[PDB]
Amino acid sequence: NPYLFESQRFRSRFRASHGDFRILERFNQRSQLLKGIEKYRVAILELEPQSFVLPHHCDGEAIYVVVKGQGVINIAEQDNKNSFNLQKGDVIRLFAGSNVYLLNKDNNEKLFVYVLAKSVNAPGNLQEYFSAGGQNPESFYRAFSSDILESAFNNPRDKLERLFGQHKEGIIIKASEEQIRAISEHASRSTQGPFNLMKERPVFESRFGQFFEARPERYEQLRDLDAAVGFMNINQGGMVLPYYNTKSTKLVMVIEGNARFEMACYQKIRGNLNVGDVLVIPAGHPITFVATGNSNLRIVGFGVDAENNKKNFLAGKQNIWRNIDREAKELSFSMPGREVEEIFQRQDQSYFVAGPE
Ligand SMILES: O=C(O)c1ccccc1O
Repeated sequence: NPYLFESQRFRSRFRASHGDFRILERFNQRSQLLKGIEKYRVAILELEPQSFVLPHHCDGEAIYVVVKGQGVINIAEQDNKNSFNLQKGDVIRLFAGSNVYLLNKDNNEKLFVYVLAKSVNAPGNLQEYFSAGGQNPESFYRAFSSDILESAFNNPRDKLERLFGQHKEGIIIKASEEQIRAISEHASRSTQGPFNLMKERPVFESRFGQFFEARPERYEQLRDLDAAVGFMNINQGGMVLPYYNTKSTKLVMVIEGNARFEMACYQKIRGNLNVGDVLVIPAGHPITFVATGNSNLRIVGFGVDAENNKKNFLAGKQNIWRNIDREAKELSFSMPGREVEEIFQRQDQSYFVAGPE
């Protein structure tokens, strides 16, 4: 499967000492049929307890989704400052060129952030510009002549030289309570910000699973990217009835449990998905997920071209076939209509059912 990007294809970019930040492969290079998502790049940013990513800004519109833990983020713009703290499931939209720094304010729990970002300069070409740092990573402030910086900051080429250079530790370093308590107090708000993935009722739900989806049609933050952050919660031993998306290519990744998937291309692409593995579900392709293991099945994913995207189910009480009449069913499968109608209808459940034990 060219759609299957295992967790091992996440390329850790910078020398990150405490935790690390990993960029997944370009979707188009592995097999040039994933070119609708060629401008899109997915990443996974990982923060150990009491860590801290140096303030930077990416060229490209981003979307942070918190998968594990909690922490504090700070978005800095030319004439605007905002400090939010996030829990599990919180989605927040990062705009291009905006400066950002994170921190794991938890002393035992770890910080996992599932990240989406679309290019703006060259299709897929994504770069992080670090205003902080020293030698690791370089600070773009060291790409300017000393007399330029000396004339910009009004400072001799000594204090600036010792400032932007004297810094050894990587992107993610350790923070301390005297720093955190102040940082988290800037974040402490009263009475755009983040929104949890369960801010809504499940778009679809059964006694065996739930599906939450943040949509551009509701959340303004998502209208620019035309992206939807759906979250699919399958219960132990359960499954999603085979369905397909109308126009949205999804970039889905397992965050809890082991998922067994099958999908039509019609080549039958099958596989197993562990936590951290990425699967791409292009638009129109049917697919099903099954919880395989003692654990549950929680699995999150971004969706591009999200506006007006529906889900059409191919089985269950509410599938597309009820909206196809009897005679068309006869011509379709070359059997009596009341006979195939009694095949499609003897599943009383609609979206999530019991997977094969
Ligand atoms: O197929 C989807 O639309 C989807 C969206 C978000 C998470 C998991 C998913 O399968």
